[PDB]
Formats: sequence, C-alpha cells, structure tokens
Amino acid sequence: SMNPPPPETSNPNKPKRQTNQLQYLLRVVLKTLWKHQFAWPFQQPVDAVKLNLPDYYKIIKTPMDMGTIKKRLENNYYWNAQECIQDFNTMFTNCYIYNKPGDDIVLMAEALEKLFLQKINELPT
Ligand SMILES: Cn1cc(-c2ccc(C(=O)Nc3ccccc3N)nc2)c2cc[nH]c2c1=O
Repeated sequence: SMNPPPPETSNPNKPKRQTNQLQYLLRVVLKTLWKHQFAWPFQQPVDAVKLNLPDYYKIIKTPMDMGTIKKRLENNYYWNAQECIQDFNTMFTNCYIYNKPGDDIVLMAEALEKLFLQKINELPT
C-alpha cells in the first residue's frame, strides 16, 4: 500500500526509568497538545491511502505523529527528553515539508507548534 507499518512504540530491552522531564513531556506537553481542537489530524499516522496522498511517504522519510509519541511516552520508550522533543519536531517538520505554506493543515500545525514551544520553554532542567 501507500502506508508503511506504524512506528514502534515500545522498547522491550530498555529498562524502565521515570524522569521529571519525561513526566512533564507526557503530562504537560503531550496532554496540552492532545486536547487542542487542532490535534486530531496529528493523533495517528498519516493514512496516505485514504487521504489520497500518493507521494507522502516518498517525501516523508521519517513518519511521526502524536499518537506514536503518546504511546512512546506511556511505554517509557524514550531514554531522555531530547529524544521525545526530536519526535515532536519531526512531526512538525513533516507537515511543513510536505504541505504547501498556508494550507489549513499547516495553520493547524503552526498553532500546535507554538503551544509546544511555549511548554518546552518551561521544561524542568
Ligand atoms: C499530518 N497531516 C494530516 C493530514 C490529515 C489527517 C487526517 C485527516 C482526516 O481524517 N480527515 C477527515 C476529515 C473529515 C472526515 C473524514 C476524514 N478522513 N485529514 C488530514 C493531512 C492531509 C494532508 N496533509 C496532511 C498532513 O500533513
């Protein structure tokens, strides 16, 4: 099909360890973006088949979405906060490199990214 397998969300050989920053990323950053009214197109991998975007996965080499990020956090997949922040950045980058500037989806991503950056600027050190 046009769709790859979804990204892995668990890391079985990784030991489970909580950190203040990972708690913040799940319970402040992800939670705030997830509840936002513009979150829904980002809550699951892009279905290029059903959306009829045949070139999506030609352009996007590293698929990423907030559902994957949520499950990675809930499964303690990330070793540190920077890995999680990278996934958020990749999700936004994908939207901005595939869609045309000013598209509704781009406006929705920009609103979410502003909120993300606002919350990331209060991440505990
Ligand atoms: C990250 N991302 C996401 C999307 C995206 C994802 C899901 C839906 C959706 O389910 N809409 C929908 C609305 C109402 C009824 C049924 C359906 N199916 N729409 C858009 C997209 C489209 C072009 N580009 C993107 C894009 O970059």
